[PDB]
Amino acid sequence: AINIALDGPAAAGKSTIAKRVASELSMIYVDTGAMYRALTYKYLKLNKTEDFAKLVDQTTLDLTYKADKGQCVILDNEDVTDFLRNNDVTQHVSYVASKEPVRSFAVKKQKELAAEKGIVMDGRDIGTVVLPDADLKVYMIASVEERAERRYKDNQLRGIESNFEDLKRDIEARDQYDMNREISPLRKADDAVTLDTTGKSIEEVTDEILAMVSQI
Ligand SMILES: Nc1ccn([C@@H]2O[C@H](COP(=O)(O)O)[C@@H](O)[C@H]2O)c(=O)n1
Repeated sequence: AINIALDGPAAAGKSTIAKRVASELSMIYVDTGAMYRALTYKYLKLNKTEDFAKLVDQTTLDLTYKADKGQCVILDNEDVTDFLRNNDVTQHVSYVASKEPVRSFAVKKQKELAAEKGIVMDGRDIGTVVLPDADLKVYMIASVEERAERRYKDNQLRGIESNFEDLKRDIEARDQYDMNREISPLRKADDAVTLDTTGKSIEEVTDEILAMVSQI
């Protein structure tokens, strides 16, 4: 029974890696970003309301998992899993995630999900705020250019055309906003281990994290 915190900037690979690791350790992967994006989706639907307390009050949000253990986001009884990226949500999520009522709502749900351990949770404030007692806290990093290029490649693959410069600029802007916001900004926990993903296979990084897991 262990919990693994995986924090890092945008397009750092986190979700990918978190899936593999969870798989190999027969654990469940929780993508917290999906939660903030779902709430941002609701925000857009509500004409970008500034009343986040009310938004959260009048919203139900559950994370569920399929056969392949893939995470599904159920917002107000609708599966919005496939509408949280490569669209306007990405451009507004940092702003919405900076709001107190939003973070309080999401964090409480995230802790409930990890109460019985067995969770590999990725995000920005997992090792610092959500799972301060996680058995392993990893802080994934890579250069903006590295991350931009990897996102670009992925996109071209997935059948999504994207402009490299825009991708890099948006990634930089999101990371900057997330690192400077007043509440639970993205930052390395004192007991976290830095892990550079640059020039490393999706497998290599998974192996490294597993290596650390075996030590505890
Ligand atoms: N644990 C988390 C996960 C995501 N977030 C917010 O959600 C956004 C989307 O994160 P992902 O790109 O990881 O999907 C981040 O840029 C950040 O603003 C957060 O503030 N804390």
